[PDB]
Parts: sequence; structure tokens; C-alpha cells
Amino acid sequence: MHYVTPDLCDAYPELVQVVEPMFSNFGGRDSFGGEIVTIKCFEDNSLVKEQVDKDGKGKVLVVDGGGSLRRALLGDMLAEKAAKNGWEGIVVYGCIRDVDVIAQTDLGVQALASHPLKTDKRGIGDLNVAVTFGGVTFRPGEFVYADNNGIIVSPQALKMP
Amino acid sequence: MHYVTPDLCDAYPELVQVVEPMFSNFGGRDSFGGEIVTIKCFEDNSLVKEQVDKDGKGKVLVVDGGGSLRRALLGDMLAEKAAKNGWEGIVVYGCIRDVDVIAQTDLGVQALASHPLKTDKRGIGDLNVAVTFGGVTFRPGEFVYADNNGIIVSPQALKMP
Amino acid sequence: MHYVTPDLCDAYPELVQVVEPMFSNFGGRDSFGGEIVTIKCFEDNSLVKEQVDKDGKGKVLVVDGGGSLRRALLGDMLAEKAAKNGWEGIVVYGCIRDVDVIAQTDLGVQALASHPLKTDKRGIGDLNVAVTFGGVTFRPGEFVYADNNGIIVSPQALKMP
Amino acid sequence: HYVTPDLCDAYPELVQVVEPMFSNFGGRDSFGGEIVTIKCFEDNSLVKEQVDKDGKGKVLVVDGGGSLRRALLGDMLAEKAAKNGWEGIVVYGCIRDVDVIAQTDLGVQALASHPLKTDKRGIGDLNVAVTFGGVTFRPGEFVYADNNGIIVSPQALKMP
Amino acid sequence: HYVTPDLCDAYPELVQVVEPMFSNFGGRDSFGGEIVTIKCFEDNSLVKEQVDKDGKGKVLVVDGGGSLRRALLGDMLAEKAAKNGWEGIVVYGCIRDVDVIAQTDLGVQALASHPLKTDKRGIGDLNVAVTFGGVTFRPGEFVYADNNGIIVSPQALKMP
Amino acid sequence: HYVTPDLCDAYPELVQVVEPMFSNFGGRDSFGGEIVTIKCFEDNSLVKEQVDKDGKGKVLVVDGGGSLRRALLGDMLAEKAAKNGWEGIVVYGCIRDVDVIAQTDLGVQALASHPLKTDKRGIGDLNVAVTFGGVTFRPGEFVYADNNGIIVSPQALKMP
Repeated sequence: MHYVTPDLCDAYPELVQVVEPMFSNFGGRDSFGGEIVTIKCFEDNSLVKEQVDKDGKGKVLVVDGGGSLRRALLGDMLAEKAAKNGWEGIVVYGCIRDVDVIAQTDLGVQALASHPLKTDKRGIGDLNVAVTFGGVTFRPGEFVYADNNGIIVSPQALKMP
Repeated sequence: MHYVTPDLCDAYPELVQVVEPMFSNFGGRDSFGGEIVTIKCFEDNSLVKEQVDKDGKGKVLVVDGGGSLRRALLGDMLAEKAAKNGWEGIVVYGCIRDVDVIAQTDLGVQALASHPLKTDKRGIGDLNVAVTFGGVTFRPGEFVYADNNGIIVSPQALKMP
Repeated sequence: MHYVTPDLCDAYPELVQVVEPMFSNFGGRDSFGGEIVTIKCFEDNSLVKEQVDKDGKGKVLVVDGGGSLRRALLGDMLAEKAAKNGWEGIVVYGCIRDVDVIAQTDLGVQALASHPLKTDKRGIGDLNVAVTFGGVTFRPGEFVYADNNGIIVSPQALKMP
Repeated sequence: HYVTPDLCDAYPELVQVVEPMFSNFGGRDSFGGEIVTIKCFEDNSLVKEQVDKDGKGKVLVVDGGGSLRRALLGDMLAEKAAKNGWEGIVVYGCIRDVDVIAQTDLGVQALASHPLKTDKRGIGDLNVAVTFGGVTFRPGEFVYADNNGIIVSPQALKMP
Repeated sequence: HYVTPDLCDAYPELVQVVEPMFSNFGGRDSFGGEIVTIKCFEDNSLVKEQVDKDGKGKVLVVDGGGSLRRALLGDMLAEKAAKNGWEGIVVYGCIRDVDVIAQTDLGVQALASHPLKTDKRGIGDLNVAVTFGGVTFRPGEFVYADNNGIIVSPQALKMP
Repeated sequence: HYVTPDLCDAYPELVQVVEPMFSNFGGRDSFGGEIVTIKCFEDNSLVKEQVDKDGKGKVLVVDGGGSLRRALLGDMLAEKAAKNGWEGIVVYGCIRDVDVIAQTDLGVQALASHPLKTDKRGIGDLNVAVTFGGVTFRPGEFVYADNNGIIVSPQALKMP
């Protein structure tokens, strides 16, 4: 399902909040949206590995990686796993890698930047806690929508006009 | 008419000033140039709506939107209106939206970023006042040229070498 | 020879350092790598002109231009000269120009941004001194590798896994 | 300011009256001057060309074949014409943006309004004799219009 | 908690015993409930569909044609089933992720393990009678499994 | 430093003099050493290959077929040769960048200058006997050049 983020803002002005314009599209799907599931982590993608292995149909993985520009939290293997498991997309407050393959993966991916250095997995991270970055609080069970225009959040599921 | 902005700098070094490198190309035309017409506004694109409805042949609309990263000042409808009305291009010190359609529109568009949230039109703004952003003062009646390399201004009309 | 910068980080974690994510790919070759040769300069590309005229097979030209966003240090003529002379690529802590032609040139080019204004050549610059920018010290005789994911440095030559 | 009855009364041997089929749309309900003509059909390419030029003391007479399927003038072109000094425009055809044109400092007479714009393809003849509503409009001759009707004369007429 | 010998002893006129060919893999070594069936082959599309639904008091009986070439259940689907209240799953075919399934709060019996997953193409029949290992499994009837074997009954059985 | 008259006088039974058609272009007007040859035509692929190698005590003799349509050596390759220890280069053909080559620490003799470079296609023979200007240049034999001319000898000659 594709989303037009200006259309959703126009239709639901009292419901939407727009994320600060700092993210870039990296995935093969330009637009994506669904129910929020969150990870809070830092330079450890243990929980990212765990979550992409779960069924993600109708869901978007929102990863608070503390905005680190020192390590990648997602690569081609995890992106492909997420795509096969039905994940609508992944938003990373942090970096990703394998951008040439992720660009060809059937998955929405928004991140701050790329970085080639992978993380040491030590099982550190919190699942489904409220996370706050880029002027927006992302809450599990609420909704996120993303395209080439930006990222938006709503407490309720939105349908395209 | 297409412009090569390095060529113009080389030919007219005593006339050109280069805008600070902060803008991005969004329009279907990579290069554009012409006589400056200015708008000073903030999170209100009333005058943008008005100006794209005027004949813009040989002219570039320079929009000082205060650099706001909270609202869009141009979308697909206004971009198409500008294209049909002969506007060479639009430079926005601020944000635009509908980037997928604007990329297919016969119009030059340079802006800071995209943002899906539209503006409340209240008729606030000044037409054809001197506006200053990104290290350059844009004056009505003077000239602006833009491509994939950057944006330049000259007090006199320049022709490609 | 093409390089995958995540693959090199994974294979040689005790040898690699990753450059701060601030550079962009501009050249026709997305990936490149080889032995470092350095220039320290500022808003004067005299030594860039000199070096692209030398045989660059297996070498990458690392240009410390002080990060200037006011002038270009490389254009289409110098990029083509470098490509013909076998240079693997050029990394510019500063700006380049003629991006539409450089994108079609058989050369790797990473830079901060584009800027149309060329430099006054006055023969100012140092060749093959240690240069430090973006969190990394680039030393002549050491090695640099770059792709769409980022830029990495190693004191020893690395081979793809 | 022209009054067509006064002009008909003063110059009976010079005037021809256009068949009463036109309506006033502009902010100026009376206007007159030297005729420049356009022959076109459902293409206002030349209309745009002319309103861009100095039109002081002149009236643009547009033979659009009387089409009630497309508009040949709107607010943007009316604004241009007013700013460039045109006395008025007579359209054998339709116009649009009637609410804006009604407060534009320009004389506009047409058959009717129609909201659909034309596709501009550069088709049209400039300054050829055009004939509609019982009258032949010749470039260099004169036309005067008010709330009473439209009249033509081969020579310039002065208001009494 | 079910004990198949106790159930066979208590209800001799109601029970059929499945041919001894299945092995226990789940964290619960005993389970039972109402049968829902899937007929498939080297495609677990419907397995995924069903473990997504409320399975309280129910056992998913998967006729995978006894294929020893592909797995029809893994840890992700086993986790879903456990969370959604399924009592257990019986697979005439193979499963995978045996180390994770062994600590999942779910009953799982299958022929063997096999690490290769299927291509999901939406092929399969839901709630048709399925026959394997000497027994016909009918939706709405009942199945009970432990370390001793698997048994079926047309009526719900209560543990002594 | 070699003086060809002195060498001709000292070793009359060993020397052959190249036909006087070559000019001095390099910063060293006299040079000599062991011959390594290239046979090519309007393609300097092998020239570039050789100047990249250690050339101490050696002279690169390039049979370019005497082409006056393309240059086979320029400042970049001359710089390489000088840095890599080459005594000099003799080109039966043309060179370019004469102003830079004149201050390069290398012996260079050629027929003429020509500004047009060749297309490099990997065509050429290394260390084959080459014959031009009345002389056969054999790899492993010796060549000496100054402002007087160029001479060859099958054995190494010592300056008096």
C-alpha cells in the first residue's frame, strides 16, 4: 500500500504531526506506512535483528539509535528479512549500510545517513517504549507514514483520501 | 533556455555572486534563469499562489520563506500553474511538497527541503522587496541563474558563452 | 576495481577507520580505492591541476581544501584528465563543479558539495603532507576506499573478501 | 469616456452600429480607440501576444468565430492589457474570470462567459479585416463601446 | 495436560490411535483440543494464516503430504500460535528451528526437522478432512498428544 | 656524460653511427647505456609500460615507424623515466611537451615534436631487434648519444 504524505496532512490536519525534515529514503519502496513498533538502542542493533525476524505486516519498525553517525543499525540481510516478513518499512534515527542492495529491496527504509561499520551485538535495547527524536514522540500502537516528502505520525490509523 | 552556472561565473567574474551551497533541485528542468521577482513571506504562501497565476516568461520567482522547515510553500498545483504560465523557475528559501510530481513538471525548482504540511493562506507577504538569504541579496529586476552546480545572481542579464 | 566498504570493515575491523558521514558521490564510478596521495590547499587548486596530470593508477587523490564552500577545486577538465591518467578517484574536503559531466566521467569523485566559482591559481599548496578532516588523518602511502556507503582508511592495502 | 448615442448623433455619416449581441464585462463600461484585429478560433495565442504590447489609444478586436465552447480572455490577460494601456477588448467569442474582470481597469465586451481555456498553438492572424455581427472591423479604423452598444468609424471621432 | 494412555483406558469406544511415527518438539509435551485442518504441500501459506487467529482450545492439524524436503513451521509461526492461544500443532511433514520451538509454550509434533523453508503461493485447503498415519482428522473433532502418541476422538474427552 | 667523437675515435672497430636525422630535446644532452627496444606505431602503450620500470644504465629505443603524425613521449612519461633511473630515450618518431622535457633530467632524442597524443591500445613489441636510420638496435647491445649524433656498439664502451 502506497501513501502520499501531503494528502494525509490535508485530510487529517488535527491528527498529524510532521517529523523534522532530516531523513532520507533508501529502500526500494518510496512510500510506506502502518502501526508503530519501537526500538530504543545505541550502536547495538540486537533488537533490530530480533524484530525483522517477526511478522511485520501492517507495521513499521521505528528505531531510536540515538542519531549515531558512527555505526550502521541495518544492512542488506536484515532489510531482506524484514521485506520477506511483511514489514511495511523501517525508520532509523541513526545509520544504515548496504545502500545499493537496500535500494533494490522490497521495503521502505528511511535513515539519517549511511555508515559502513557494523555494530557489536550485546543484547542491549528496549522494545516498544515511547521514543522521541526529530521533534516527534513515536508511540507503540500509533501510526507512521513516510514517502519522498517526509515522515508523519498519527495516533489513529489513516486512510488515503 | 538552459544555463551552465560554471560557464557564467567564468565569463562574468566581476558581475556574479554565488549563493551559499544549501539548495537542492526538485523540478523537471535542471537549469533555469531570468529576471528576479521576489516574495517575502513566512509559513503563508498567499503571494506564491498569486504570482504563479501571472505570466512568468523570462522570470524567476525568488521566495524568501524565512527558511522554515515546518511548512511547504509550493506544491504540484502551483508548480504546474507556474510551468503553464511560462515561469523559468522558482527558488524557495523554505520547503516545497509533492516532489514526485514536481520532478515531472516543466519548471525549475530549487528549495531547502520538502515538507508535507501546507500553509494557512492569510494574505500575508510582501511583493518585490529586496530579500536576503544564503549570503545573497535578491533584488527585483536583477537576474538569477540556477543548475545542478548551484545558484548565482547578477545585476545584469547574462548570456551563455 | 570495485569496492564494497561494508565488506572491508567486516573483514579488517582492526585496520579500518571510517570517515565522518559528510561526503557525497559525484563521479561515474560509484566505488574506488587505492594508495593515498594528499594535497593541502585552500581556494587554490594549483596542485590539483598538477597531480591529475600525473599517472594515478592504483592511487586516490585526497584533497584537503579546508572544507571551503566558496570555491570549486575540481571540474570536468581536471576530472577527465585524472580519468585518462588512471586515477582511481578523488576525495575533496571542499567543493567541485561541472557535476553533470563528472557524473559521466570514468572516475570516482567524493566531495562536500558543488560550487560553480573557480579558484585563482597561485601555486599555493603542499603535496603529500598528512591531512586531517572528517575525523580521519589521511597519510601518503596509506590506503583509502570509497563507495555509496562511505569512505574508509587503512594503513595497509586491503583486498575484497 | 464615450457615449455611443452622442457619437451616432454627431457623426451620422461615419458610424456603423454593431448588431446588439455583446455584453459589458470590464471595470470601464465605456472605451474607444484605434482598431487592431485578431482572427482566431479556440486558440488565444495571439491575444496573449498583443496584450503584452503598448496599447495606448487602441482597442483589441478579437474575431474568435463566436465560439461558445472556450474562453479567449481571462483575468491575467485583462490585467496585462490594463497595465499596458489598452483602452479595451471586444471578443466575438467568450471570456472568463468575470468577477475579476469586472474590477479590472479595462473595457471588455464579449458574447458570453465560459470557464474552459484554449490550447495555445500559435494559430491566428494579426491585423486582417474581420467581419462579425454585421460589421467589418479594419485595423487602423476606430471602435467605440459603452452600455448602449458598439459602433465603428473609419475616422477618429471626438466626443461632443 | 493430557495423558493418552489414561484417555485410551477411559474411552475405548471413542479413541483411534495415530500410527507411531511422530516426535515431540514443543515446550509443552502434552496438548489437546478441537481439530482445525490444513491440506498443503511444500507451501505453508495457510499455516501462517491460521496461527494468526485465536486458537484457544484448538489444535492445528497440518497435512503437508509427509514431505521430508521442506519445513512447514518455524519459530516465528510457533511463537504466533503460542501467543494466540493454540494448544498445539501436528505436522504431517517437517518443522525447523527445533532449539527455539523446544522452549516455546506450544505443543508441536512432526515427522522430522528440515531447515529449508517453502515458497508461499497461497496454495492449500482449510478445514477439509485429512488422512495420514492411519487416521482421518476431521475439523470439529478432537485430537490429544503426549510423549506416548497421538489419539483422535469425534467427541471432546475429559482427563480422568 | 658521453662524447660520441671520443667513442668513435677510441673504438673504431665497434661503433656504428646512426644517420644524422635526430635532435636533442632533453635536459641531459649526452647519455648512454644498454638498449631495450620497443616496436610500435602511433600507439605508445609500451613506452608507458617501460618508463615505469627501473631503467638504471639503460636507454629506451622506440621504433615508432618514424611517424610525424603523433607524439609517443611527453612530460609525464619523461618524468617517470628520469625518476626511475633511465639514462635516456631515442624515438624514431615524435615527442611533445618540449619546453618541460628540456628541463627534465633525462636524455631524449627524436625526429621532431608533434602535439597530438596517441590512442593507447596495447599494441607493440618489446625487445625485438629494430632497424631505422641505417642502424639495427638490438636489446642487450649499447647506444650512446650527444649533440654530435647517436652511435651503437655490441659491447659496452668506456669513455676515455
